[PDB]
Amino acid sequence: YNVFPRTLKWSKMNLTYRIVNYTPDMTHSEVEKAFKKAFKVWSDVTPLNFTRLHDGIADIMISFGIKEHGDFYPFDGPSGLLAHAFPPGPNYGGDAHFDDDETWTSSSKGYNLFLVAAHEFGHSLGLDHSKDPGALMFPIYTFMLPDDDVQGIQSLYGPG
Amino acid sequence: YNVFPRTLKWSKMNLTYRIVNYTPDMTHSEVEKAFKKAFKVWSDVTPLNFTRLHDGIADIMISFGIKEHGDFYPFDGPSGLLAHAFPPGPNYGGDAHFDDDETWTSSSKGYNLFLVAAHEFGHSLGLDHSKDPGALMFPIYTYTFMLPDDDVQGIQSLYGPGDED
Ligand SMILES: CNC(=O)[C@@H](NC(=O)c1ccc(-c2ccc(NC(=O)c3cc4ccccc4o3)cc2)o1)C1CCCCC1
Ligand SMILES: [Ca+2]
Ligand SMILES: [Ca+2]
Ligand SMILES: [Ca+2]
Ligand SMILES: [Ca+2]
Ligand SMILES: [Ca+2]
Ligand SMILES: [Ca+2]
Ligand SMILES: [Zn+2]
Ligand SMILES: [Zn+2]
Ligand SMILES: [Zn+2]
Ligand SMILES: [Zn+2]
Repeated sequence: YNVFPRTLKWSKMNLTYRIVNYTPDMTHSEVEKAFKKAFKVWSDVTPLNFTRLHDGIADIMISFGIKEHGDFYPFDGPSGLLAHAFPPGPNYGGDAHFDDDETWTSSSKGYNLFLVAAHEFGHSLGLDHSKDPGALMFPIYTFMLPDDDVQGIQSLYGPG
Repeated sequence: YNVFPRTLKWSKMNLTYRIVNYTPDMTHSEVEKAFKKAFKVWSDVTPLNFTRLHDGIADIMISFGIKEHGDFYPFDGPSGLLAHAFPPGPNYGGDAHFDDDETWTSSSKGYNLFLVAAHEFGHSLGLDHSKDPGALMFPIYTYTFMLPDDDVQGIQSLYGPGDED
């Protein structure tokens, strides 16, 4: 028999990401900085490293989109699903999509992009949802990575 | 804190299924009996329970369709691909699609909906294809039922035996 193995985690410690498109809600600069920040969250506590490609195929393809945007996990206008990301793996694995019918903001007026991104980037790293309300990976939107997550990611990749 | 499951599988033992529409070939009753039986193949050897919803959103949506029907895998007219289903996961995860350009039957002539369904639902639960030419999860259709042991050992690695009697 065969089942569908899951890529529990990335093989390599060096990962590439590409920001394909941009929300109208923040400067390009602010966006790039929000993601660099969201990757630092997990690079700080693991051997993991993130470098950004400007073209071509990357391990973590980041995009913004609305409704149906090419994977049949369609978004839903404003409110509700803020974003989503695929677990570690080839092809689609690791990719992060952000519902561009939400208002992304580099602060509090809307959903802070960096916060949501850092959350999503755990899903890209193999992290599942947490039930600890203090955990970044808690499903509900609300910087120091909480021990709950530090333990979760380290359990996979180890410390730095 | 939580980490992703080693393999694709359902997080809960209680799963829901909905027959979204029906094929013209067989009656509503034949279609529901074939699917109920198809599900029982798998619940009989695991702790899984399958409940049917008449409307709404189930873990496993079942529908019949032709050519392009709402995903990346269009059907192709008669013969060729008979059907397919997606592995466990959100949205269309676990959903099974049957090509309505085929002839579906509860007998031998045509394609036996029960047998194809049994195989497809295997997919819905996280089984891929076997290499054993006598495994239910063998990719190629053959008419004949006792669930082969490669399939049993396959599903139990995923969800355990349930009650072993
Ligand atoms: C005509 N077109 C096809 O067949 C294409 N098939 C499909 O799309 C497809 C979907 C599901 C099946 C299928 C295959 C085997 C069985 N189980 C059994 O037939 C079975 C019955 C049985 C009874 C006792 C023990 C073991 C058993 O196994 C049940 C269903 O086939 C396929 C062809 C091959 C390449 C890809 C495209
Ligand atoms: Ca939304
Ligand atoms: Ca990718
Ligand atoms: Ca907007
Ligand atoms: Ca066909
Ligand atoms: Ca589904
Ligand atoms: Ca038909
Ligand atoms: Zn998407
Ligand atoms: Zn999440
Ligand atoms: Zn389909
Ligand atoms: Zn198959």
